[PDB]
Amino acid sequence: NYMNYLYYYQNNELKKIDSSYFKDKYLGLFFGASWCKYCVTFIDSLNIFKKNFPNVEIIYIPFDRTYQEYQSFLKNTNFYALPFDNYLYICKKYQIKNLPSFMLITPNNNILVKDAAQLIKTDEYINNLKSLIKNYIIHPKTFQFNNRFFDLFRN
Repeated sequence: NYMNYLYYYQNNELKKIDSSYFKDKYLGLFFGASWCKYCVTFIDSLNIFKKNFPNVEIIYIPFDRTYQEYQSFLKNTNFYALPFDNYLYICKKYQIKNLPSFMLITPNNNILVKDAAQLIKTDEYINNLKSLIKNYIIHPKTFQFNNRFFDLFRN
């Protein structure tokens, strides 16, 4: 069993969502931490991104020291998030240097834009990205129990 639930805040309650919800969706993997000053700044770029690409689900991959930092971060954003844990193995799989990082993922787990944090910080990208998404043709992929995250995060 791997990564059965993700989490979010709604109605002043911490809530869970079955990870099967994310099947067949484009994803934006946001690696960050509440203690990382540039990660907090990056939220402003992510919010512009989301309005222009509303079908992309933003997922917070956390590197907070404490659970209470994590809860604060989840509350102040409205993002979905992995459960609070140690995710350095995800950094290792994709050879992630620093925080913040932001990867765009297609519905079959293939990477659309690996270095998307630097792209969306140029603040002049919407037109190329829209044509990129238009021109990249996707072959769907099924996963057991409609859970894509073992393939995405583990070997």
